[PDB]
Amino acid sequence: VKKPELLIFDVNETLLDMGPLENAINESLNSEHAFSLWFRTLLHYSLTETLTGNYVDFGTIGKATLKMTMRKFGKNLSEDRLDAILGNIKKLPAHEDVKEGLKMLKEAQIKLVALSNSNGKLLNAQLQFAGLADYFDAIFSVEAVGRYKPELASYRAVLETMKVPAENTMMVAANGWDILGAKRAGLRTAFVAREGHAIYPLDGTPELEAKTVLEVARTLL
Amino acid sequence: VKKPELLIFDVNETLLDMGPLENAINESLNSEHAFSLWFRTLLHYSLTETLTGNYVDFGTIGKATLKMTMRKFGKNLSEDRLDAILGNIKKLPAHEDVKEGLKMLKEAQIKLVALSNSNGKLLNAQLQFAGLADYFDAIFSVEAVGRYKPELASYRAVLETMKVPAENTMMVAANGWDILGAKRAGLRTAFVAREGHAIYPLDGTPELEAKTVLEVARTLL
Repeated sequence: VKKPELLIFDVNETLLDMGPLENAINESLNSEHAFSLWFRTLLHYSLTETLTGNYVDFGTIGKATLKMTMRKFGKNLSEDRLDAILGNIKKLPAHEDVKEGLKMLKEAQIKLVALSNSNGKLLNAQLQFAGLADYFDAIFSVEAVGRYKPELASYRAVLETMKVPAENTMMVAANGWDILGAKRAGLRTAFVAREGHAIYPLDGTPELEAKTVLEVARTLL
Repeated sequence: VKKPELLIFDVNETLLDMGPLENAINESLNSEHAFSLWFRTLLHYSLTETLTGNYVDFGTIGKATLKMTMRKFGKNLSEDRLDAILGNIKKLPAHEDVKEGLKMLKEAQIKLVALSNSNGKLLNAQLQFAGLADYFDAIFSVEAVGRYKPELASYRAVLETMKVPAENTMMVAANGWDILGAKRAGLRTAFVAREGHAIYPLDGTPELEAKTVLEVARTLL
């Protein structure tokens, strides 16, 4: 297996453990499925904004979709409490396997960049809290392209900025849709089979599948 | 209020009761939230397909996204089972208020059209079964425009075809994103406040809010 010159990592879920946010939403709305439905609504409306020719920072869409989601569960939380629950987006620790995996990949002289739906400032706060900022040569926000993943221009902007062609770049994501987008932008793909995440069965099969970022690092080395 | 020259109706929720499909899924996966998560996942991947320069018929994405969703509820349904559950999409009855609402509007000499994410064949089958086909002068599928709602091109393709200007056309939809889409394409919006549907808080407020299609028809007349 040929080594990629450049690795692009999804941040939310792929690298960051959503637990603190997932638990805060699930227990405030009194359901294990509350977080899943909200996040999928957030991702849906993020793609709605892009297809309607508009951009809204991820945090803002998050708050709007959380207000919509809380009503389906019969709850009506105060704005103080919504802000407190969302605040957990900035306090997501790294998955236990990521730091070893990244250390291994950076040591093998592979360029490591992040590409997140989070706006520039949120992405910085997220990676500083988890202590992952120093592993990456560059951190790309969709603010820095105007359009949410998995729009093809998001991946291609990272390629042309890092001066690495598509065929020498591998996308690392825990999201079927992020695999699908990268794959259609010409990139190699590594799916991180984190709990409660599936491969998109309609031509969304990645080049590699592994259970942790460490496992992805090992398979490439 | 001004009487619109053209009314565009969302089909899958605004007119058709999802009951049979919602109950088939929630039973099979053993959760009252399984339908919500799956359908949101279906819509998410539909916009993912459009943003990655591809089209897949609505039925196919529904099956793929159901295989993804069932795993997240710890079930493993057989293909026979999946096809039986998904078969319900063709057997959705109209909401009680619809036929009376549509008749009232048709008598007022207002051009009525449907715009659905369902492919042409499926959309024809759905409206025949619900006995709603004869109420519409034309039925637009996203197949007949290449791109899923709420992409602005989908609504404008209806305006130009029906020879009606954007300001004389009103979109009727139970979906916050379908209101947002139509609003930003320059159309008038009527939100049908069906159970478990919210308005998108970020500039997604419609011109009219009513509870049934019948209530919409009464408000316009």
